[PDB]
Amino acid sequence: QTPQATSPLAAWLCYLEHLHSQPIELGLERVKQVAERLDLLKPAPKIFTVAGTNGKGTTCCTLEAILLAAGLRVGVYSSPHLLRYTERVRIQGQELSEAEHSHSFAQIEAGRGDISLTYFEFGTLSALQLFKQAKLDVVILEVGLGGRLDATNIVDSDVAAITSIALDHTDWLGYDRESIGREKAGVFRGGKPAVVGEPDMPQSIADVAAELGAQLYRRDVAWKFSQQNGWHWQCGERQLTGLPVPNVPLANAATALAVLHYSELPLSDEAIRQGLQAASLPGRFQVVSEQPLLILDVAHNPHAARYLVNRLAQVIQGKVRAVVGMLSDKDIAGTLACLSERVDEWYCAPLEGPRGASAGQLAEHLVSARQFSDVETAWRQAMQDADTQDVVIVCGSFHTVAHVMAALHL
Ligand SMILES: Nc1ncnc2c1ncn2[C@@H]1O[C@H](COP(=O)(O)OP(=O)(O)NP(=O)(O)O)[C@@H](O)[C@H]1O
Ligand SMILES: [Mn+2]
Repeated sequence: QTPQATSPLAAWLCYLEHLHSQPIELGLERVKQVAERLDLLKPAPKIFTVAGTNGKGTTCCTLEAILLAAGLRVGVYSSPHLLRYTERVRIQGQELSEAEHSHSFAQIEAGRGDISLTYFEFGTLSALQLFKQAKLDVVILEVGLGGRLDATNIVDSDVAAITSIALDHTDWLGYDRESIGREKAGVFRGGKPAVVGEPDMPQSIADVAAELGAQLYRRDVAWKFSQQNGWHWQCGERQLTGLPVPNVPLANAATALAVLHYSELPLSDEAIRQGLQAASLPGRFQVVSEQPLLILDVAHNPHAARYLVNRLAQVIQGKVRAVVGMLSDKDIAGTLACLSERVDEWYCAPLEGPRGASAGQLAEHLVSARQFSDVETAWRQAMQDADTQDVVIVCGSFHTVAHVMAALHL
């Protein structure tokens, strides 16, 4: 049966998960016609759309922090979530109530008529509706997957960004950097800045930009940055020097400053520095504890692992103990392989559900590793073992981090 405005959010989620979307027509037409019936295409006068393999969420949160510190009204749509669906929509930096979501979903359901929608299209229309009612200055949309045919690409953005390009998957057709970049570049718009924060950009992105007439601004061509004792960013003759080091990856803060620069939004020095000092996201190199250092990071492909490994380097005797759980879909071998550079002891756990790999399915790739019943036990063991100079890193998937967030109820 169909949920109502007054139904709990869990009943909506249960309903959207059970949609029979296998046969529905591929492409933006369905979701776009629904958005048009409900007038949801312009949720705020200023819209930024952020695509990429890794770094979308922390880029959007840097933009968010800076824009809030400037006194603007801001909404962020993000995905996926760790513990609660309500993570996906922030207004003024904060989550909304379950009831606001149930009411917004009810409007979407009324307005779609007999037009079918997937889970993510439904969720994206609902976020647009929540932002529209909220009288916002800026809306930042994180792309769900790819871009081109992502539900968020029904909105025309004022600036679009690609944070990075890397492989997040295994046995896959046409699955190369060029193909990947091409999909992501479909969020670009004719006459609008297209920010690419990927330093090794595939040509297909320039091809798509040139075809649309977007203005491409690439890292290491139009703008750049480096770490110093803050860090520095440049776009042509504009320089922002001695910046505070944020609790997000530097590359993504840089892409975020590029987005803001080309947006030509007027923003103060103080907003930028305050936003940067406030920016962070749970599960993204999140230090949960010291002596021993406990870090949660949702890294789940080789590109993130490598970043992670470089990060663990610059927080260094002392051993590195990894609590890992991953999904079967992912490049488990590349990821583990990359992490093995700096990981000393392995604690492998299983993830629930169909997609979720077995502890042995993980250990299969590791010279030696201990195996466990659940993520929480693996994690609690690693913490027992930790000397005060050690590092315990929880990683491999959103779900692995979520268990410890939720076992820690943080
Ligand atoms: N520019 C980057 N380069 C390499 N790794 C990155 C980069 N940005 C983020 N990461 C890594 O990817 C993880 C996810 O960062 P995030 O900013 O949440 O990415 P995202 O694209 O939203 N994908 P997801 O985390 O699944 O929502 C981080 O914990 C890091 O492990
Ligand atoms: Mn994300």
